Amino acid sequence: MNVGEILRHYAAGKRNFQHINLQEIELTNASLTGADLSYANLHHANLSRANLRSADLRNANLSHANLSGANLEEANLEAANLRGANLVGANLSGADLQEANLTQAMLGQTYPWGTVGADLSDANLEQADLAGAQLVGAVLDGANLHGANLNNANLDNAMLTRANLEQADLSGARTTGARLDDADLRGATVDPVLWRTASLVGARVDVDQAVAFAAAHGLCL
Amino acid sequence: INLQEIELTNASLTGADLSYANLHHANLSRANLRSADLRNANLSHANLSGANLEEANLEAANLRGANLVGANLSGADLQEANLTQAMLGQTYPWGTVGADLSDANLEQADLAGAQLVGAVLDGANLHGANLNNANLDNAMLTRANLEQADLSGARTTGARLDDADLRGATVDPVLWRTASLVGARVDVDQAVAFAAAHGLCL
Repeated sequence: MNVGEILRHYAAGKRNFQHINLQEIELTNASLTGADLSYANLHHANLSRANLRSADLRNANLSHANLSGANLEEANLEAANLRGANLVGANLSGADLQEANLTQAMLGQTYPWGTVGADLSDANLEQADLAGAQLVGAVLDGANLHGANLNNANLDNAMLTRANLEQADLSGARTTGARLDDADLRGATVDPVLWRTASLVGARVDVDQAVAFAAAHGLCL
Repeated sequence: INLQEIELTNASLTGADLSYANLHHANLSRANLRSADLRNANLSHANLSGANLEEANLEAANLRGANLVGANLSGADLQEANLTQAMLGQTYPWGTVGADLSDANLEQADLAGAQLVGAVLDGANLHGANLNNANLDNAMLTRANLEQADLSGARTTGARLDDADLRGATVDPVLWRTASLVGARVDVDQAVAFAAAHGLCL
């Protein structure tokens, strides 16, 4: 299936594209809201600025894809493979991404003139794998990363305020200038550097973690 | 013996056994009292500014309101002394001048309301000492034993407590945000308060 047809079928009103092969398709600025594209194959597909609001996308292959600036509001993406995808500036506000793969992925990018972060406000990221992902300046305000894997995640200038990070793995995570005000870090595994860098005014922490915060400032015990 | 109000400026009185004396308001400015037995002596409101007092046994002495600004007390036995309202330090327009209290034994001593601005208590023993509402602005309190001490209401802006030992002491949250504490030894309950002092919820 190619471009001139998948648009023709969307122009007719088809919403059932599940398991349909769509590798490397050119869909820049294409509007495809609501469409069931679950289990489909979008390996390396170009979806820059593609309006994909509330599209079913569970288990879909999206690795090494271009989704920068793409509207992904309320899209269901649980277990979808997004390894190495480009989401710099994309809006995934409130998307379901539980048990989804986001390793090596590009969510943020610092340019000389400023930082552009993808909007993940109140999004769901339970058991998600963002290991080695770059979330520079990414807006995760109010998101949920319960038990999520953030091993070696780049969180410079990220707004993780009001975030649920319980049972998360923030080891090797770069957290300079990261806002974690009123976050839930209970049970998470963070390096000592996080206690000295991320703003934690209001962060819910464990008794074990509070001491680690103190020991991270050179207090002997 | 009584020797109250006497004027011994720049006087050399080293090693003198002046125990149980009555030096109420005695001007002992710059008076060399090195290694002087002064235990249980009444020195309240006396002028001891600039006076050398190295290793002077001053235990149980009453120094309430005395002026020890710039005085040398390097290693004086002041355990269980009374030093309330004392002038141990002063911030002048050109700078702060504080008394040397290096390695001084202040065990169970009472410094309630004493002004220790810029005072050097490097490595001093202050076990169980009372520092209620004590002015510790820019005081050097490094390696100082502060076990079981009470620092409630104390002003600690710019105080250095690096390598100190605060285990057991009762301090206000403001201390955790104002004093340097690199290498300090604290409790589990204290280390949690240090985190609560910076805004973490439990």
